[PDB]
Amino acid sequence: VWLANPERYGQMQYRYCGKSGLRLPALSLGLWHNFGHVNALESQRAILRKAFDLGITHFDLANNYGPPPGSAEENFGRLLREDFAAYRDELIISTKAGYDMWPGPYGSGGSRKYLLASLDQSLKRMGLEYVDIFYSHRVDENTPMEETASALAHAVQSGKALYVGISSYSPERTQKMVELLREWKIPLLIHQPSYNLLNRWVDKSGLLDTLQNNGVGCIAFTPLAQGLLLRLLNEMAQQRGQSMAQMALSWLLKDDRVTSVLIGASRAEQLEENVQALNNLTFSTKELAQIDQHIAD
Amino acid sequence: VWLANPERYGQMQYRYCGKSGLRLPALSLGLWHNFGHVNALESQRAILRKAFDLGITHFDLANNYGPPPGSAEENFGRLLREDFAAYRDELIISTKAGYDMWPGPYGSGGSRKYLLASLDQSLKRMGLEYVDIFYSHRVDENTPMEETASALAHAVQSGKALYVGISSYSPERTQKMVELLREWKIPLLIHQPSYNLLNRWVDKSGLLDTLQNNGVGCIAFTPLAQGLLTNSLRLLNEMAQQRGQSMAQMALSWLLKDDRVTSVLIGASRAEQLEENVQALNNLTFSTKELAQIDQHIADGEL
Amino acid sequence: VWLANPERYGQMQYRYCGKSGLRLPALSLGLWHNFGHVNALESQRAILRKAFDLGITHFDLANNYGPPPGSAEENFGRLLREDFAAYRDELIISTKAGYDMWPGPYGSGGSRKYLLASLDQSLKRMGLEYVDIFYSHRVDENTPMEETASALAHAVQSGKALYVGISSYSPERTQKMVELLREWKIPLLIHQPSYNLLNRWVDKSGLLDTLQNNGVGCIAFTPLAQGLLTLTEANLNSLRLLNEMAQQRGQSMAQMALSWLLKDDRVTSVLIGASRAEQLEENVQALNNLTFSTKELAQIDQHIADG
Amino acid sequence: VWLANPERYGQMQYRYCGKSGLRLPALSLGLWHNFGHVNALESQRAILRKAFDLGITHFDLANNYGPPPGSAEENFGRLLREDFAAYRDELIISTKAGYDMWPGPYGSGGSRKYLLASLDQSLKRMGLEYVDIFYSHRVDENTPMEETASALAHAVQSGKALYVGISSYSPERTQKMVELLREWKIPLLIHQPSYNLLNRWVDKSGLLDTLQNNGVGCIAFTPLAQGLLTGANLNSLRLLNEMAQQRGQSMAQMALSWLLKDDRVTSVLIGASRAEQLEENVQALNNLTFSTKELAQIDQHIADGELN
Amino acid sequence: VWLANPERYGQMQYRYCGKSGLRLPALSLGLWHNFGHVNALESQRAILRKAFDLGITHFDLANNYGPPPGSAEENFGRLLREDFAAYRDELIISTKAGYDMWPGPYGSGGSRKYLLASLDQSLKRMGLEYVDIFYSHRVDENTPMEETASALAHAVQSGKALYVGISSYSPERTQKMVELLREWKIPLLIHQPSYNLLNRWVDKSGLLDTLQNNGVGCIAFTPLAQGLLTGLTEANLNSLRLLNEMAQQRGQSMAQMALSWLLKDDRVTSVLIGASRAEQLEENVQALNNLTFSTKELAQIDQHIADGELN
Amino acid sequence: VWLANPERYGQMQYRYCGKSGLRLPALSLGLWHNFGHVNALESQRAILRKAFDLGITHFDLANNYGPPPGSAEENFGRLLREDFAAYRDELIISTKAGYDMWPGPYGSGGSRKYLLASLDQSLKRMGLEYVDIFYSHRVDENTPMEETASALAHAVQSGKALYVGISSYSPERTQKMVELLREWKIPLLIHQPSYNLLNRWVDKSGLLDTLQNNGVGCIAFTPLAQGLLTANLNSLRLLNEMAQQRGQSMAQMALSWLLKDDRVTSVLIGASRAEQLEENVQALNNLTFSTKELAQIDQHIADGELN
Repeated sequence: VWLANPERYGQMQYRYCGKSGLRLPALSLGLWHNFGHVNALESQRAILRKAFDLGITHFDLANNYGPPPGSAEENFGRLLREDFAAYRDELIISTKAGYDMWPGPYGSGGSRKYLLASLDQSLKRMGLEYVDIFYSHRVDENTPMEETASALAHAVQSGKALYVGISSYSPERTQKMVELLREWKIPLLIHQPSYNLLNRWVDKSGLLDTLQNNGVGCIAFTPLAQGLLLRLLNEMAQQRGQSMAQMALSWLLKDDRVTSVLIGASRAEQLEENVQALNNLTFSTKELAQIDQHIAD
Repeated sequence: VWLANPERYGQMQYRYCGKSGLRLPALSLGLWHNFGHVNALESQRAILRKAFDLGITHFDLANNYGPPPGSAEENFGRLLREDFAAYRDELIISTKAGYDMWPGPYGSGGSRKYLLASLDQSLKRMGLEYVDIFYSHRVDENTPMEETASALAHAVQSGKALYVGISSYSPERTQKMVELLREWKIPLLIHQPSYNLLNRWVDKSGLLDTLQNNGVGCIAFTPLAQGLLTNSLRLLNEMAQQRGQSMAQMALSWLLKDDRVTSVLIGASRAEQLEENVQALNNLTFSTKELAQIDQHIADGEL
Repeated sequence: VWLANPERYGQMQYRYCGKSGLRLPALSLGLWHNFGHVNALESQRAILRKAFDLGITHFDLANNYGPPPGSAEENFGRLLREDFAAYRDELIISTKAGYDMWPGPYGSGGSRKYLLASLDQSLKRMGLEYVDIFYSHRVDENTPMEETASALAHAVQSGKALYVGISSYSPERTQKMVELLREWKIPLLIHQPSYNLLNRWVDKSGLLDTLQNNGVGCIAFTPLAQGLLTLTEANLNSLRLLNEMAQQRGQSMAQMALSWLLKDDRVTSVLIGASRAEQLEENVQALNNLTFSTKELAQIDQHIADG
Repeated sequence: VWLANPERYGQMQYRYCGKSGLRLPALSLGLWHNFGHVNALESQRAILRKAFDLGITHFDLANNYGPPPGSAEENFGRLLREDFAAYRDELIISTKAGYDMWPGPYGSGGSRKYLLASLDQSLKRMGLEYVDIFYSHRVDENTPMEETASALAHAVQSGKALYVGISSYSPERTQKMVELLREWKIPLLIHQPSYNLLNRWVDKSGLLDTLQNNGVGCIAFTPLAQGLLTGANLNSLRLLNEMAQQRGQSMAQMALSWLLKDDRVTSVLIGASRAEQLEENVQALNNLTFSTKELAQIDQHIADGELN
Repeated sequence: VWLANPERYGQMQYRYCGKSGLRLPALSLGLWHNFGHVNALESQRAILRKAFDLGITHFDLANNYGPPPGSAEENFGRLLREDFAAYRDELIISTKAGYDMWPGPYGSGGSRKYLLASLDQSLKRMGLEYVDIFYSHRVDENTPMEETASALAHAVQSGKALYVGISSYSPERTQKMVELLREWKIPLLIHQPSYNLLNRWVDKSGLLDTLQNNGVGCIAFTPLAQGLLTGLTEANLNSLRLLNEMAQQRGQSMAQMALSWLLKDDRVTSVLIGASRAEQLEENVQALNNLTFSTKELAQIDQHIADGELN
Repeated sequence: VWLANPERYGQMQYRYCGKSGLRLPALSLGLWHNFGHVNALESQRAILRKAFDLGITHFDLANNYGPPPGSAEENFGRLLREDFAAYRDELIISTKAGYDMWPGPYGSGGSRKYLLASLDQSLKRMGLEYVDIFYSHRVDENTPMEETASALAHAVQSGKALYVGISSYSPERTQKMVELLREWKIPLLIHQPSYNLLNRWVDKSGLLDTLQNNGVGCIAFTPLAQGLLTANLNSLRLLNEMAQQRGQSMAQMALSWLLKDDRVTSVLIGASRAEQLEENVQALNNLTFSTKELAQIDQHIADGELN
């Protein structure tokens, strides 16, 4: 029997996701790695408990997370049922479908067959009635976006997803998806792109403006560039009373354009450091220019 | 085994809720207080039985009613299943989500998350398939109304709420909510404002006109100003006495004086308190003189 | 174990219900009487089996049928489950809500509360997932039609009713209800008015035109004027003359009265009742002679006028 | 316990079904024959296993398939549950309602009563929550298309069909059905017409243009003309068989290849009474190209032998 | 919603059933007739409500009661569920298997097949988890008693019957049934013989002593001789008239005397009355107002039965 | 919907199974062959309907019947649910465990593991709460009989089998099994040995006396010697002539012979199509054999070395 920390909501900053009423924590936990059947459940248990104790109320999954595929969802579902029975309504749980999950022509992409069948498998694996957010995980150029949007819409209407999002869509396709979902009176909630100090396709392409103009939120995937977050950038971090990682997360969160950043963990202690990034979210024009200069150099 | 009074529909006055075909009793029972786990179930049982025996067919709950939060809904659900199995379809049951219910950022406000997760908790706690009326309990300035209205719409479409209402919304926001719900072919049924002799924001702001112009009903919350309507207060009590009424009765009769108010929400800690409040129906007429003197005493006492 | 007559679909005439694809039998069985807890179940059983054996595939109920109220539905549900498990998809089952069913302000009328709660009770009493036709049983002047039409719509969308109908609505209200149901992309299927030789409000008011112009079907309630078509001396004299006309046509009074309603494509079906199985055979023979001459029609009207 | 061939997706060609994202195998298995209670379940089992092992992911049923009616669905449901529990989401399963299924006025046609009741019976017989494609099996002149389309729409909304199709509708009726289904924000997925070398109403009537212009797919029913395209009239059939041989194909293979010659046909519906028949038909994919000359000579032999 | 009369337990006499702790009402309602699908449910409803309002807590069914067979149980199950939800644990419900119920060689008799399949059908029809009493309805000479007794035992062990009884078994077979049931640690609760003023095989055969000696109860079936003991050779008619006069001298109707006679001593646990309408029950319960008979009376009753050849 | 022949109980003879109250039909249908997944369900359906129409109320299965193993039980279960929902309680259904069913050391023999798990599989395959008779299908010399008897006992107590039997047990083991079951207050119901005109081990070994003395029934397996009873040739010809003199086919005489006295409760016939049943049940028309006839049958078997 497990009692969550009563102060869990005291430090975490929460941000409204676009124009919606849903507040995500500034740091969200992704289950991309470390939650498969190759990892011991006890490590996983400790991570989830700690995350929630730090006020991280958002846990981001996908059908194919593991390895093997589906195992993150299964393990999460088990821990949910053992430790979080009394807390599910305090959690925002996402899953996704779009990458290779199972073999053959219905196990990948953006068809209504794949998306609705996969959502059903995801719900079964996790032991849920609905996910809070269901995503199309990537663009499928061979499925009309009408079909994808309409599958997402069915997910909402049937009560299997409270809200929907998209991941790794260009600005043009994001804009079309906003429009198609509006034909069903569904606002696109959120976009999940890969975005970090070293990879600014999001700024450069104008995706952040498309998101803001449509009131869609943004949650940054691989905010630490998969480990890379040179010596000079670390010195700048130290001058701010931050580790490199903390500065990198603080940088994404410096302004209201990013809703949240997706961190990962293989053990509980790694989470504490990352949430401290909230202690210092301000950057001077000078600092920003010097950061850009070191990256260019 | 409990048999409800067969004359229960003989004395209560029922009023159409706005333009709708749903008739609320002129007095409705709110479970704001006295239905928590801090109160004995047997007292609670007597109150519900009596309420229904007097023709009060409407019972108004909210997720956070208790204490502790949710307990009113749990206790109501238990009494419903023991004493009202055969009578549920004679009852109008409401609940609501908007105030602090559970901790964290999804436990409060007007988001689709909170409202739909709360309606599910409420339905479970009460052992119901659906509520007759589901409310947004208050304005959330940080949630777009589109999201709130659309959560309410989902509740109706999925068969979890027969009708929907709002509580403590300004005339402007009420008007927008009527419009947004109309986009889903759902008429807003009812508005629940706090309204009593001492608190007329409802008249002054023009909310009653907005309601009437949109065919939305109105049910007064805290019609007795939380006890105050049980020097200027003494004078008002004297006016009540001249009418053959307690202060409480006059205060209820005043809200019901005209067709603008659909119902008033009374509470009770014991059965006998209900009979007195329903007598307010015996004298619902006020002269222009009486109304002017009531207002004058409120001015003079700075109430 | 009970095996329906394999020739059951060989004689009955079926008519498309307005512009819809649903065919009703020209005679349907109403459970208004004789199916309550005051009547023996075995008599009930024999009636239903016989009705279906004659090709009558439509059974028309209402929440308050009995007595006591609900009992027709309960009994029907029981007989459905014992004798008709394999035949339910060959039946059209209707129920209704609108008259006094249970006490208090939610037990009557046309509110969403009453209609949806009552459909649920009806489905539970009858042991069904859905009825084929759900009706608003009468006009409620105090409920906006928007609310009633929208309850009917919910019934269809939620899978509790395949189709919807109304009963005893004026031509104007019928027309509005068609329009409101069209806002939900639902066509009104059928109207059930009281209509027989002696009661032509339906013709006179222009309800039949409204129905035809909107492609809504029509099913005649009390087609035998509650017995009269089976009181002063002038009344009795005219009834005797009508009976003689029936005889000249090789028909009983009842048969002529049913044939008359069915003489043209304006009436989809007529609602017969029965307290015993043998009463059904005679009524379905009405189909043998559905033609009336201009002269015959004029003489019928004349005897009704004279009496 | 049965493990499907791991190379099953290596040889089969899949085609996008109209403008949709759903890819059907170029060859699909129809259960029109050989899956009734008159046929032994073991033969049936072998056929389904082999079909899937060859990459045929689409199995096409209808309420009345058997004999007796409903039995193909029952038998398929039983095999699905024994051999395909782990594979259902790799399958596209269709059924249909429109021909005579059960007696009386609700057991046939295009009414909402018939279609929704029949879909429920089909789902129960097959042990499924939903079919991937639900069809109206043919035109009913006496039911307004609004009613039919709206039943199909309910099927999708209620989660009993992922997609919907029609079978043996004229171009005009197909076009109207596309429009009516679009009022519910449902795109028509697919049209199933009877089409083969000897029966070209599809080409002649312009149905193929209607389909393409609306992004609807096409799956050819009776692609082998119920045997005639397998090994005066007889003289022309012999000459067509010789053309097949010159292409390194059996008659059957050429007949299937011909339907698949261009991107207009999404799939062809083959049948089988035993497993070995399937292998030959999928080899049709080895040669899908026809010259203008070849096409003209095929047509000529058909004209000369009056094979229309 | 239906509230049973709160005074229902004030007037009825209850008697311990043999040596057991189960008290049956002196008058029990049998559903042999008037509870079939050939009778209106509303009449049935009124009878049950009234019966219980009079303190009659025991309702005696059989698989084949109707007509048609099974319909009493079905109708009873419906009324139980509508009007007696809150009261089931205040009722003793019996059913039975032994006469022709369904066709073929398993639909009759005393075999384990028939009895256990029938009990399951009876429970399903009535919507019950268990009956309070399950009976073998009659002797089957072709089934060994070991088999019948063991089926009854299974019924108890499996929780489908609280207690078991037999109907219309001779004293010898009753005695063997007591012994066989004792091998399973089950006491035979009750015996249901046909017994009334005109049919005394029970007394004559010594069944009542076998019952008493084994602590088994006794409930009389057809206590009114199917109408004869209420309102044919001359001798018959004359004697029946004289018996009616004796009833009148006691301030009783014939029916009441007939019931009072069976209940005259502690040997008979209960008598099984029937009813086609609610008012018939009240009169029968008044029998309890006069249960005493003098030796002289008993002799004069016997004499009139002898003189009128009423056996 | 299928209505069984109402005269089904008019011709069949039923016999009490030993000292028990259970009456088996004189001919029972074994599902050893023709009910596997290799056979068409429609043929199977016809056979079961016809059997029951002829008053054959007993259907004898085993876990391994098919092929493939289990399929007879699955097919039977499906036909039971479609055509016999109303008739289950008019049927006696047996299954068995003892031969090779599934691989490994728990898939064969007489252990408690194998027997109880198999009964659970058989019940699941057939869609039943219980079988009427559960058999140990053969002797297992390596399981103590105490274990086997106790598994059978558990089957009865837990309500999964109404009665129990054994198949192909010697008289001495049969006797021990009667004793072991008696320790649980369970009477052995029935023994199923192979027995026919050509194979009399049952008589010779004294099994029929052991059965009778313990009140256990007997049901003959392979009563037609797997076809042979439909030098050697010369004797078979003479036996056929004797059959003809009796107005019987060879098969009929062979079945009539087994049934000639009260020693045999029933015989197990099989069918690949419905018409084969009618002939076999006619064997009941002539169940009497003179001493002379019996002596001549024995003589022809001796002369032809048909043992």
